[PDB]
Amino acid sequence: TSQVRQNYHQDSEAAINRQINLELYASYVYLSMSYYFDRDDVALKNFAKYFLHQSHEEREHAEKLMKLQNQRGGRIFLQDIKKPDCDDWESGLNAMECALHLEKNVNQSLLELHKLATDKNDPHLCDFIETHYLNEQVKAIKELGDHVTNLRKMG
Amino acid sequence: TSQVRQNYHQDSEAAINRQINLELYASYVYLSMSYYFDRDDVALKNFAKYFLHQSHEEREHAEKLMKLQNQRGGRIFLQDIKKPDCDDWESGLNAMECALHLEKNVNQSLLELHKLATDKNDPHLCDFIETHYLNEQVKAIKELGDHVTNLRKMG
Amino acid sequence: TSQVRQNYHQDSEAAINRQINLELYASYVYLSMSYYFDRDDVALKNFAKYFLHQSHEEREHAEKLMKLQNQRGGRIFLQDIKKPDCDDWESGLNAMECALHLEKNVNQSLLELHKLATDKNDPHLCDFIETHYLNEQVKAIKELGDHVTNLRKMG
Amino acid sequence: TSQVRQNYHQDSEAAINRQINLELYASYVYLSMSYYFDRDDVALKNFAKYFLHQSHEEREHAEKLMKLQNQRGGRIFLQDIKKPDCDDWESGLNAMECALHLEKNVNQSLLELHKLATDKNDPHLCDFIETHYLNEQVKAIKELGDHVTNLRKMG
Amino acid sequence: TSQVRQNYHQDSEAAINRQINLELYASYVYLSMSYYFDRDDVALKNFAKYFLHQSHEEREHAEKLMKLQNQRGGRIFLQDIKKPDCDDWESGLNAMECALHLEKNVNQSLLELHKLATDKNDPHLCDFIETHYLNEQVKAIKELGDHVTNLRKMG
Amino acid sequence: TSQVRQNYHQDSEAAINRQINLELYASYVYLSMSYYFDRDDVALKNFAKYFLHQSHEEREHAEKLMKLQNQRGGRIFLQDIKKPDCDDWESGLNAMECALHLEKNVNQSLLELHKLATDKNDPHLCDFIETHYLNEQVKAIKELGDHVTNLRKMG
Repeated sequence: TSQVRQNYHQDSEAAINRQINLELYASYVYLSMSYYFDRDDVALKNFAKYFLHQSHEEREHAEKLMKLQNQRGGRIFLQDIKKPDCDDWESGLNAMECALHLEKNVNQSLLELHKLATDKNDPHLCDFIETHYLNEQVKAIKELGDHVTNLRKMG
Repeated sequence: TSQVRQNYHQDSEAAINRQINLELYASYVYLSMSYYFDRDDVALKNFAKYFLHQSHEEREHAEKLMKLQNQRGGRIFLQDIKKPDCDDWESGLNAMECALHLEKNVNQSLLELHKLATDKNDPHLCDFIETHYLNEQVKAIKELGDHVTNLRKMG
Repeated sequence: TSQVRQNYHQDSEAAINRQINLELYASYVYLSMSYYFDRDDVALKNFAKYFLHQSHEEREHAEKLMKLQNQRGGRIFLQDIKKPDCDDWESGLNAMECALHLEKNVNQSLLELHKLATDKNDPHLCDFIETHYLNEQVKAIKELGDHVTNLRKMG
Repeated sequence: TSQVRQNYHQDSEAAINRQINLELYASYVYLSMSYYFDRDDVALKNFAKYFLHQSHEEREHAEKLMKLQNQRGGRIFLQDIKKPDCDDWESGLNAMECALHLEKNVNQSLLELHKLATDKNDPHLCDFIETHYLNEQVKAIKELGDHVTNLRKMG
Repeated sequence: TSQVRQNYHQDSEAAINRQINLELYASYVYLSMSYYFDRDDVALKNFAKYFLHQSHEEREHAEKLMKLQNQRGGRIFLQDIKKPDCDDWESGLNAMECALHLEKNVNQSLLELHKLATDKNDPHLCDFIETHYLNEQVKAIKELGDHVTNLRKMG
Repeated sequence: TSQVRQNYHQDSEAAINRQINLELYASYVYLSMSYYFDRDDVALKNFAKYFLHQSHEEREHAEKLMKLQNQRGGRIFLQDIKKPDCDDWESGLNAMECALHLEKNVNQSLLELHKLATDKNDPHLCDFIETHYLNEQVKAIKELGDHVTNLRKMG
């Protein structure tokens, strides 16, 4: 048992490891999109530059959950990172609409992690999710949702 | 159903609309006070300048709840704004003491809105009230409460 | 009777109160439009930013008529502010065309207020409307009228 | 009853006074350590300068709970501050390891105060502990814990 | 016996420890006054800011006697710090008049400590009290004495 | 067939995809080391900061081979990224010595890719490996090799 470990439960530890894998899988899906629009027969460089910055910010989210794991006295266990589902995309609208399906699966998983910390009476872990994760998932879904609107009215 | 709507309940939506009406009613009560002290037979211009800034800050609170309504996928419904209860005030003490009765009705209504979000398991809506609304209602009541003290000493 | 009251008629006083209510109703119609274009399925942020500045300038017009009421020795009487007529708008053209119908009702009401001050021989009240209100209603109608033209060409 | 007192319970008031005494006892334990390493036969001035800054920061924590007591309408009751348990320390490792035992007793007591505010439905008092106290009890224990590691490696 | 200890008597050592306790008791009496005037029904913030700076300067006096104890080869022994005598004060005059009774008990105790060092032929300890302590007790009593005068002529 | 594709062979294409997977596997091994030295019972923060910068530079190597794939008219195919072999490390010497075993497997694989481009007569692909990859693998192995020497002298 670690010397810094206090009010920290084995079930909350295992669920922080599943969230680290899910942020590393999303950083590697935005990387596959950024080099689709970089091709010669696609050639949209405003989308290629947009998803490359989304890939660098999803890695900073994972490193922030790894720093918390050590800071509370837990042990990190890393797993494989699966390849994305889709090799090539139809258009720039089909990519924004699947990037929206992804952010809603990441937000959904942060909500059961908050319901787990509340049931185990872990005040520090609840305030870390609210202060950091939950507020940008609402700003990101709102920003992707109104790109999907503008790209449908251009056909 | 909106494309950005997730973990958002119809009862929490209707209660954000009642709080928007209550912030717009308070911005219009502080406006009626600012032009009472601007009269010729009252002529207190430190109170006229004080309540005019309180009227501009109460609308920024309402516009912040309107931006949240759209950001979570809800629909805003606006109602009438009633006229205040009092046309003219006795003195500068009677105005500070009714401005204190008002801030305690606004704070009371934010507390049942927090108890509603907690019962519906809405982590994002709880942290938005705590981070923004509840801390400024405690600082405002404490500041109005010790003006009422200094104005009683002066008769 | 006030000590500053001179050449000021009871009928001109009551008509300045009806113009204050009509400027506060228009500031709250431009506020309802600004948060229509802020939705997820509308998502036009050049119109959302345009009507939010029109809402802040319509309240400075009302505060300027409240300062005149006190400065001439009259008493302000505030009424209810009714909800707008339309909850949601068809498009960005239908909003510019109703914002034009509104500015022509505000301009029409300033013309009966000028004909009243002229019949009561009130030189100061006539020059206050000409110098402030009437010149900005002609520039605003001319600017809204040629947005309606450009938005019809684009279909 | 105070004029600013709202949604504030007698049991939550008494527990804020016990936390003020516990922060003032810890500021006076770090003061006794800072002048142990300042002796002639000890003479470690990097430890003397380290614990003197920890003593000044523990008093700012107590003054922040005294300002909250007045701001919510409660009354402060001060008690005696006991002398520390240990007059002199064996080495610099024995002092870091007892300073770690202390921070875990301060953190443990903040967790029972959060469970009390949650049972009494006091949203403002919960967010004040999370935003201020709970996050640097975790940063402080993590920083003291890895000094204890480096000082064991050096014998 | 310390290696730096010279011309230093056991009776002069014990009396420097009683003066350290008396400076720490006075720093904690000025802290209780600073949060009396911070209440809602008292609300004098020029007195609250005045006694908070007097509390920070009384601790610097105690840390200066702790540095001297080590520098001459003596050993510090810390005791309990008793709670003040008075929980709440009548007015701002009753607080200035008790703060004057306190400074005259601190000054009286420095005079018996100077008579002890002179009887034991300790030149360094006499010049440390004269250069530091005795001149500031005469300036402080003179400054508190003429606040008590101005607050009586205001009733 | 792409419109930009010239003097580019299907065997050289498949071997650039295997090198992209091998750079992404190495960026994720240096990430697992950086959070080993960040633990509470390890607590070496000069090694934690060293391997975190090695993880960011291995990702820039992979993005540079992805940009070349598109620029020559090839198609990127991404695979899974395996978990590293070792969960925790014995010491700081055992980590430097395995980081050296890794750089020699990356350098070995770049040499078979240069022998393939030379056999297929692809001048552009040979000069891209020499100018970018091969010179940094010799500087990195030389720098890791003389850390392993200094860490053995210290036991």
